[PDB]
Amino acid sequence: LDNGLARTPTMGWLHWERFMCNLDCQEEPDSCISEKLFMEMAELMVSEGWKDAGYEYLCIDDCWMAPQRDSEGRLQADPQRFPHGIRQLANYVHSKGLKLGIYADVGNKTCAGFPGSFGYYDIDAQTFADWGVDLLKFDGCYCDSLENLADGYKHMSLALNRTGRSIVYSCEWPLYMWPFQKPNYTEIRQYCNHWRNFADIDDSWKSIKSILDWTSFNQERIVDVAGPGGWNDPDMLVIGNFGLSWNQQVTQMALWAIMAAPLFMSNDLRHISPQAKALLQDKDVIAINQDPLGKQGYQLRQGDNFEVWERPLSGLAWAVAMINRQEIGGPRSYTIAVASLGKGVACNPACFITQLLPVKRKLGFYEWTSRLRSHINPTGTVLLQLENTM
Amino acid sequence: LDNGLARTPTMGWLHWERFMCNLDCQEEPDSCISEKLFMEMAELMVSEGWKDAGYEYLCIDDCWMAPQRDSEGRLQADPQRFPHGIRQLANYVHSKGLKLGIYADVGNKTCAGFPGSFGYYDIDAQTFADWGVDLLKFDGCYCDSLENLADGYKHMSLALNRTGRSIVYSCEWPLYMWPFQKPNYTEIRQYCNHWRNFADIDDSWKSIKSILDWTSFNQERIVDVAGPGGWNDPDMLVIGNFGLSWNQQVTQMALWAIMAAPLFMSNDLRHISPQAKALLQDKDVIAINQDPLGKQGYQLRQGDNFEVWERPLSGLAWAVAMINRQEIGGPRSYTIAVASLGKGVACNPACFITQLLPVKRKLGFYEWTSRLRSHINPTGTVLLQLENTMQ
Ligand SMILES: *[C@@H]1O[C@H](CO[C@@H]2O[C@@H](C)[C@@H](O)[C@@H](O)[C@@H]2O)[C@@H](O[C@@H]2O[C@H](CO)[C@@H](O[C@@H]3O[C@H](CO[C@H]4O[C@H](CO)[C@@H](O)[C@H](O)[C@@H]4O)[C@@H](O)[C@H](O[C@H]4O[C@H](CO)[C@@H](O)[C@H](O)[C@@H]4O)[C@@H]3O)[C@H](O)[C@H]2NC(C)=O)[C@H](O)[C@H]1NC(C)=O
Ligand SMILES: *[C@@H]1O[C@H](CO)[C@@H](O[C@@H]2O[C@H](CO)[C@@H](O[C@@H]3O[C@H](CO[C@H]4O[C@H](CO)[C@@H](O)[C@H](O)[C@@H]4O)[C@@H](O)[C@H](O[C@H]4O[C@H](CO)[C@@H](O)[C@H](O)[C@@H]4O)[C@@H]3O)[C@H](O)[C@H]2NC(C)=O)[C@H](O)[C@H]1NC(C)=O
Ligand SMILES: *[C@@H]1O[C@H](CO)[C@@H](O[C@@H]2O[C@H](CO)[C@@H](O[C@@H]3O[C@H](CO)[C@@H](O)[C@H](O[C@H]4O[C@H](CO)[C@@H](O)[C@H](O)[C@@H]4O)[C@@H]3O)[C@H](O)[C@H]2NC(C)=O)[C@H](O)[C@H]1NC(C)=O
Ligand SMILES: *[C@@H]1O[C@H](CO)[C@@H](O[C@@H]2O[C@H](CO)[C@@H](O)[C@H](O)[C@H]2NC(C)=O)[C@H](O)[C@H]1NC(C)=O
Ligand SMILES: *[C@@H]1O[C@H](CO)[C@@H](O[C@@H]2O[C@H](CO)[C@@H](O)[C@H](O)[C@H]2NC(C)=O)[C@H](O)[C@H]1NC(C)=O
Ligand SMILES: *[C@@H]1O[C@H](CO)[C@@H](O)[C@H](O)[C@H]1NC(C)=O
Repeated sequence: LDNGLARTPTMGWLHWERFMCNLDCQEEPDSCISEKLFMEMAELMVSEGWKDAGYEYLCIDDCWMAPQRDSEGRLQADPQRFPHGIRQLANYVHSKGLKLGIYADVGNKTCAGFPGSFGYYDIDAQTFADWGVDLLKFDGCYCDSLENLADGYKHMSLALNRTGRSIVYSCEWPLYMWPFQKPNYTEIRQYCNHWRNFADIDDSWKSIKSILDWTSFNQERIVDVAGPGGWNDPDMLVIGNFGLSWNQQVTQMALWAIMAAPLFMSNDLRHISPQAKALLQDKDVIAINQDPLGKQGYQLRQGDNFEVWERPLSGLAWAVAMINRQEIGGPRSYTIAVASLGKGVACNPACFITQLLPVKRKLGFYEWTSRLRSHINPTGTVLLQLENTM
Repeated sequence: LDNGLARTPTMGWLHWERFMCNLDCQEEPDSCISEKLFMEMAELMVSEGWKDAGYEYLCIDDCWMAPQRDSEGRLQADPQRFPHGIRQLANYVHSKGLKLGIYADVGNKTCAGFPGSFGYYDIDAQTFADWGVDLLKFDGCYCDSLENLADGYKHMSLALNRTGRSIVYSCEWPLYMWPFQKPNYTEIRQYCNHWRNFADIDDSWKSIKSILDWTSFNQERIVDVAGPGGWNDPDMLVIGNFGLSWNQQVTQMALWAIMAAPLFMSNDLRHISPQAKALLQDKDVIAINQDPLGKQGYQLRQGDNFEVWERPLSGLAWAVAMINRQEIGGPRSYTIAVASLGKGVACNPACFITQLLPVKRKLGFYEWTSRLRSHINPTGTVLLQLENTMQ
C-alpha cells in the first residue's frame, strides 16, 4: 500500500500473544485488557527507551470493543474496561510520542465474537480516523466467501485513505485465502502495508520453527513482492516471554531481521528480563531489519540440520543468518564458501564480516576465495553483516 | 537390585545428550570424547561444588572403547582418545572424591557399533571391577530375541555382584521389551538399581513434554515398583544446555524431583549459566528428590491445560508440582482444595506450604479447610513443600 507509510518495516507492540483476550478484571486486573493496561505499557515504552530503539506503535488487538454499536451505529470501546474511550487514549499515547493502533475485522464478528465491520467499513474508517488512530489491524474472521472477504479488504483500504488520516493498514488477507487459492500478492500489495501469511504464534520453539519452515518453503511467491509500503508479517515477537530459550529468542530476532518483518512485541514490558530487553533493543540488528532498501532476505542453504539465510542490505552489504536446527547435542560448526554467499557479490573480492549475534564480534577481512567457519548453538542462530571493500 | 546401593536416587553426570558420540578431535576437540574431557569435568564437579550439592557420579556413555578386544580378549579404551587406559582415569576421578561410571552393552555391539559383551559378561565384569569402576550403564542394542536380552541383563547383573566390587547397575532393559510384552518390572527390580523406560531425550521442550506424558499415562505399572535399590529413570537432565527456556528448565528439575528420578546432568559444566547452576544445585529441591523414603510421586490432576503432581516425602510432608501446559498467553492462575491434596493427610489440621520453585518463598499456614492459589508461567511449574503441624 503506497501511502508513504512503512517505508521500513513497522515497529511496535501488540497485546495479543502475551495477553490474549483477558476480561476477568475482578481476579486478574493486571492481565485484564483495559485502557489502564495500555496506559501503563505506553509510559514504559518511553521509560526504558523502547521508543528510542525503534518501537513506536502501541497497538490494541481483539477484545477492546463493547458488545454492540451505539445509537448512531458506530463501534464503541467497552464501557467498563475503556471508560474514557479511544480518542482520549490515542491522545495520551500521542502526548507521549507514540502512535495508537487498533483491531478491527472484515466479517460479521471479530475472532473474539465482538461486532464485525461488514457494511460499516466506511462508518468505521471515519470513526477510527476521527478517534485519532494511526494503524488498523484488519482481521478476517467470519465471512461467507472470498467475495465478501477480498472485497472487504480492498474496500476498507480505500475507506481509510479517504478519511484523510494517515493509517498503517495491516491485513490478514492472505492467511485466509489459504487454502482455496494462492493469493495474488501483487494485488494485496496494492491495498496493504503488510499482511499475515501463516497461522498465529505460540510462545514456543515449535511455533517459530514452523513459521520459518513455511515461509522458507514459499519465498517463491512472497519473498518477492516484499518492499517499502508492504511487507510479509510472520507475527509478533514473542521474545521476553517464557516459551523460548536464549539461543531460541536470538533466532527469532535475528531471523525477523532477515525477513524485513514488522517488529511487533507481545510481552509484558513491566516485568521483562534485562538480557531480553538488550536483544530487542540491539541497535545493530534493528538497523538491519530497518534497512532503508527494503529487500526481504530468504533461505539460501538447507541440509545437514543447518539453514543459511541472507538478506541484501544497502551499499553492497549483506546480512547472513546461520540457524542450527539440531535439537540435541552440542554447538556444531558450519563452514561455507564466502564467495558463493552474497550472490557472488559481497566478498567479491573484499568482505568485512562482523558477527552481530549472539555477540557482535569483529571477524577479519574475507577474500573471494576465503572460507567462513562458525560454531552454532542448538536451535540457535548466528547473525553476520558482510561489507564490501568497494 | 538390593545391593545396598542407590538407597536414594543416584546423582551424577553423563556425557550423552551434551556430547553424544563425538570423535573429530581434529576440528572439534572440546566436544571430542577423550580422557582429557572427563578429567576436566571431574575437576569442576569439585570446583563449583557439584559434589557438595549431591552429584557424585561421573559416568562415561557410549563411544569410550577401542574397535575390538585385546589379545587376552578384554575390552580396551580407545588408544588415541584414552591413552592411559581407564584405571588411571578412575584413579584421578577417585582422587577428586568422585566415582567413575562406564558404558557397556548386552548385545554384539553398542548402539555405537563398538564391541558388545555377548558371551563376555563375566570377563567384562571382572575387567570393570578390576579397572575400579563404580557404575555400569548397560545398554541394549543388537540382540536376537528377548531370550538373549533378558538373560544378558540378568546375567551381567550376577557377574558384577560376583566380582565383589560394589557397582551401581543401570539397565535400559524395559525400554527394549516393548514392543513385545510389558516388562516384569518386579523382576527387573531384582537385577537393577534403576532402569530406562521411555526413549532418549533431546535438548527440547517437546522431548520433555512427551517423557512426562508417557510416564504420566503409565504410573500404574511403574510408579509402584519404585523405591530404594531400584528407580525409574526418565533420562539425563538437559538443564544447562540451550533447548529449554527458564520456566521450562525448572519444570524438568521440579518434576524429576517428583518422580524420584536419578539425577544425571548432561551439559558442559564449563560454560554453564549461573542462573542454571543455581537451579541444579538447589539444596531444597535436591533434598526432595533425595528423600530417604523413596516413594515416587505421580500425576494427580489433569484437564484445562493444567497438571498437578505430588510426591509424599518423609515426616508427613509432601511436595506438589503445578505445571501449566498452555503453550501461549500469559501466566495463568490455578487454585485448589488444600485438603484434597496430600491424599487428605498433609493439611490436617495445619499445613505450612513454602514455594520452593521458581522462587523459594514462604507462604503462611494452611488449614484443612483453606484454599491455595498460585499463578503459573506457560510451560512452567510451581514446586511447593507442605509440612504438617498444628499452629
Ligand atoms: C551375535 O551375532 C551372532 C551371529 O548372528 C548373525 O547371523 C549369523 C548367521 C552371521 O551372519 C553373523 O555374522 C550374524 O551376526 C549370533 O550367533 C548366533 O546365535 C544363534 C543363537 O544361539 C545361533 O542360531 C542357532 O543356530 C543353530 C545351529 O547351530 C547352533 O547350535 C549349536 C548347538 O547348540 C551350537 O553349537 C552352534 O554354535 C550354533 O549356535 C540352529 O539350530 C538354531 O535354529 C533353529 O532353527 C533352524 C532354522 O529353522 C533349524 O535348522 C535348527 O535345527 C534350530 O531348531 C539357531 O538359529 C547362530 O548359529 C549363531 N551364529 C553363529 C555364527 O554362531 C548371536 O546370537 C548374536 N547375539 C546377539 C545378542 O544378537
Ligand atoms: C492515498 O493514496 C495516494 C496514492 O498512493 C497517496 O499518495 C501518495 O502520497 C505520498 C505522501 O508522501 C507520496 O509520497 C512521496 O513519494 C515520493 C516518491 O518517492 C518514492 O520513490 C523514490 C524513488 O524510487 C524513493 O526514493 C522514495 O523513497 C519513495 O519511495 C517521495 O519522494 C516522497 O518523499 C518522502 O521522503 C522524503 C525523504 O525523507 C521526504 O523529503 C518527503 O517529505 C517524504 O516524506 C514521499 O514519500 C506518494 O508519492 C503518493 N503516491 C502517489 C501514487 O501519488 C496518498 O498519500 C494516500 N492518502 C493518505 C491519506 O494516505
Ligand atoms: C550381592 O548380593 C547380596 C544379596 O543380594 C548383597 O547382600 C546384601 O547387602 C545389603 C547391604 O547392606 C544388605 O542390606 C542391608 O541389610 C542390613 C541387615 O540385613 C541392614 O541393616 C542394611 O541397612 C542398614 O545397615 C546398613 C549396613 O551397615 C547401613 O549402611 C544402612 O545405613 C542401614 O542402617 C541393609 O538393609 C542385604 O541384607 C544383603 N543381602 C543378603 C542376602 O545378605 C551383597 O551386598 C552383594 N554383593 C556385592 C559385592 O555387591
Ligand atoms: C494480480 O493483480 C494485478 C493487478 O491488476 C495484475 O496486474 C495487472 O494486470 C493487468 C492485465 O489485466 C495489467 O493491465 C495491469 O497493468 C497490471 N497491473 C500491474 C500493477 O502490473 C496481475 O496480473 C494479477 N496477477 C495474476 C497472477 O493474475
Ligand atoms: C515376575 O517375577 C516374579 C519373581 O521373579 C514372579 O513372582 C513369583 O511368583 C511365585 C508364584 O508362587 C512365587 O512363589 C515367588 O515367590 C515369586 N517371586 C518373587 C521374587 O516374588 C511373578 O509371577 C512374575 N510376574 C509375572 C506377571 O509373571
Ligand atoms: C453475515 O451473516 C448474514 C446472516 O446469515 C449473511 O447473510 C451475510 O452474508 C454475512 N456476511 C458475510 C460477510 O459473511
